[PDB]
Amino acid sequence: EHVRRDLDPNEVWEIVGELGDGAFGKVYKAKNKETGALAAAKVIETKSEEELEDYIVEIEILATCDHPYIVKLLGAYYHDGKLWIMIEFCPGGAVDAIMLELDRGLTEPQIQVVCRQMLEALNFLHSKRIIHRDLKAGNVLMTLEGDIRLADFGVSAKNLKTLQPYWMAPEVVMCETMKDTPYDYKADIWSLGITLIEMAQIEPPHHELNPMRVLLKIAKSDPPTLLTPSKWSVEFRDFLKIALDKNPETRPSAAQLLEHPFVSSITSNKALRELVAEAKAEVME
Amino acid sequence: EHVRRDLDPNEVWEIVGELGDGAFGKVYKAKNKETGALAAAKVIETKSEEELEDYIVEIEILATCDHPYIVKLLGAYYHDGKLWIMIEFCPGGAVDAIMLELDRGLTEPQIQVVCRQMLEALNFLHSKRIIHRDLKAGNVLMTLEGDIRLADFGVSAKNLKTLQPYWMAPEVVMCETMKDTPYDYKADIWSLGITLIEMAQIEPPHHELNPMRVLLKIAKSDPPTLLTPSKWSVEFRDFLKIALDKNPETRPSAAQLLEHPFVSSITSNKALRELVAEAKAEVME
Ligand SMILES: COc1cc2c(Nc3cc(Cl)c(OC)c(Cl)c3)c(C#N)cnc2cc1OCCCN1CCN(C)CC1
Ligand SMILES: COc1cc2c(Nc3cc(Cl)c(OC)c(Cl)c3)c(C#N)cnc2cc1OCCCN1CCN(C)CC1
Repeated sequence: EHVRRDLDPNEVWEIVGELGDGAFGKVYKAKNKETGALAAAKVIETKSEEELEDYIVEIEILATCDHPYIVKLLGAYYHDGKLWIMIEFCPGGAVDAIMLELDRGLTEPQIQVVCRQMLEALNFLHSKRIIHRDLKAGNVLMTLEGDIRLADFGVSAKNLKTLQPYWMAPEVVMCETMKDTPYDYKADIWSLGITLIEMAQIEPPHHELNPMRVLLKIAKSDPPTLLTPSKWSVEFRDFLKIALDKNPETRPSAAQLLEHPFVSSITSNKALRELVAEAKAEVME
Repeated sequence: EHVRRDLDPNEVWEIVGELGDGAFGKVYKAKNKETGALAAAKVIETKSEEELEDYIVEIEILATCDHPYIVKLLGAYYHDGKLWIMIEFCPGGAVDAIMLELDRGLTEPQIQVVCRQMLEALNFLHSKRIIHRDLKAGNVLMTLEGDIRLADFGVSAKNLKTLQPYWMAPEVVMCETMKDTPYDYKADIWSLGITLIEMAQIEPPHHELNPMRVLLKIAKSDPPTLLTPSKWSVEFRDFLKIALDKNPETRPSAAQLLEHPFVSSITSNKALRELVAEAKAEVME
């Protein structure tokens, strides 16, 4: 559909180094042999047919998700058993790594730009009926111009690949409705709210617990709130109050949240350009 | 694992006719060339690798589910592209077809034997961690001795084949718990209760509605009850009251239901032997 097999990628791309290692795999730094353009790349060795079929769905998601605030697909290739996925290199890297490099959380004006830009990307995702299912500061990348790029549509590809009655139990009926409209997309909205807390406090709620307890803690605990409400505005506190609704039916869409005072007046990305400048200067220290 | 490829099935089995047609496929009547034993069979033409992989899981479920009240696997074969699945022929056929042949529901003593035998089979299924996910009168078959055989582990095979975190939405957390112990097995208990109503009234609750409305009707309606409570015992009414608990956490297991007065005193299958005799005599009319 979008994977070019007729053209050899080594006749248009050159690997310049390794960006990241671990978990899902190695990420390489690549440059265009013609235009000189930079791309973050994955040269995945097709082990199983299932693993290959999963990455194709990811490429098809990446190819339709042509939006200012979503990572840009600069090409997908398949030659000599190796699958090449070229994505526009995001110089600032991930927001969680910036917080780690600067040893601090994001300021409220910085969170407001992230939030406003994510809400724009999620509204586009809902229009195309794509659920990200993996929002976190680690999947929000930075450009030098102060704009975010929503990354890693892997969990999205898997939950869409696996997707593609009188005696039914109500809990089964319910889980067939959380895997259907108008609930399935509301998950990313809760995740957005957790990502906002994570950017304000560096760590997500319930980080003090081992990951086994977390699932039961999200199920039984009341919606998470900001540790010091005096350190943040009433608008931020009210944004999380409505976005972190445990009931997905009452929880608003990304379109309804764009009307909230916490993001509606944001006309500049200056706060994030200032964040990227501070992180670059911190590297030289 | 259990599919014999080295031996040709046509050197041990002979097809004697067609039992059923439509939906999932054709079911053939077969006889043993050596012992003369009768088997209901499926000679499925392997179209896709996924369809073939799905039926293998079904055969592996059938092979471990060696129990008096579950259909018996008399062999699985694969030769010249055709997959043969041999199951012990259940002479009385399905309970829903018996109700249709006799133009009536099952009597309460007949329901009590079905219930007691299903609760025995489900208790064995829970011990082996297998969820049927498709209980209905159409999947309860009869022998001439008045015993049931729980059939069609197709939906079980699919929901097990497809089966084989701080930012997660609570509804996603919940659906990851309905696809996990101690909730995932409680679904078959609700289904059992619907099957009991279906055997008492010929039709399952909400049959008057088109199948699109049914999912929302199970979600929003109160637990179903028997149409005429004066026609049934207090024990039957109380059995459905506790088994058809919308909350899967409070809903009992098949082990706890075996202690209920509606099934605990059942020591004979006479009522079902009498049902099979009446259906055979009705055919001659
Ligand atoms: C961390 O490596 C980077 C990964 C990036 C990336 N990942 C990615 C993910 C996946 Cl799942 C893919 O496969 C579908 C593909 Cl093909 C690429 C995309 C995307 N998308 C875009 N741009 C990236 C840019 C990066 O480097 C910039 C960090 C510079 N830096 C180094 C340390 N320091 C001193 C300051 C900050
Ligand atoms: C309706 O055909 C029958 C299907 C049966 C059956 N299905 C089945 C399902 C599946 Cl999903 C399979 O594939 C995994 C396989 Cl291989 C077989 C199993 C099983 N299991 C066992 N025994 C059966 C017996 C039957 O015939 C008895 C009905 C006689 N009768 C005819 C009309 N009448 C005048 C009085 C009643």
